[PDB]
Amino acid sequence: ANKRMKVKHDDHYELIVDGRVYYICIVCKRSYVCLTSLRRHFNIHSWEKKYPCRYCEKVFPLAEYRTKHEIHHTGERRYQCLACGKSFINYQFMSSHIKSVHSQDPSGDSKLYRLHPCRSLQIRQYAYLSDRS
DNA sequence: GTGCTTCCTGCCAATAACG
DNA sequence: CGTTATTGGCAGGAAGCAC
Ligand SMILES: [Zn+2]
Ligand SMILES: [Zn+2]
Ligand SMILES: [Zn+2]
Repeated sequence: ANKRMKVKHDDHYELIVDGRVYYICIVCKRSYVCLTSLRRHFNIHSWEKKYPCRYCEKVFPLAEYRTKHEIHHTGERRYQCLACGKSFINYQFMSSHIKSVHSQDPSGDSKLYRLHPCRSLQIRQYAYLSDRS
């Protein structure tokens, strides 16, 4: 067991721009609009927590970067098109497909795709993957 | 330039600590 | 369920690598 603490540290600095408070990493002076985003980033400098793969000996500095890489190892077709029903492994291939085949914008107000949960590997499952209508 | 893969980062929900 | 602190999954393209 360890003694819990509820304190901040000098691992960043604040910079006010156009009224907005930004948070900046001390090492590389990268700016962030959210502290949550900054904390995620600082793990790339500290290497306090490693995120090693299962199928190879590779290590990532972020949990989500590992997960997305492992989705490419397993081949989980998360993104399904709704126009032609075709399934894709990530957003980048899906967007390219919808543009080249259907000549439509998935970031528009049509919504021509649906996201299915990942079952090939273990992750937290948001209630919008479970069932939405 | 075309094609494959990983990185960036605000946004949002989930986890943990304390009541 | 209400605050404080961090994890870490999502959208969507830019950047890097291969040709
Ligand atoms: Zn930094
Ligand atoms: Zn791997
Ligand atoms: Zn389609």
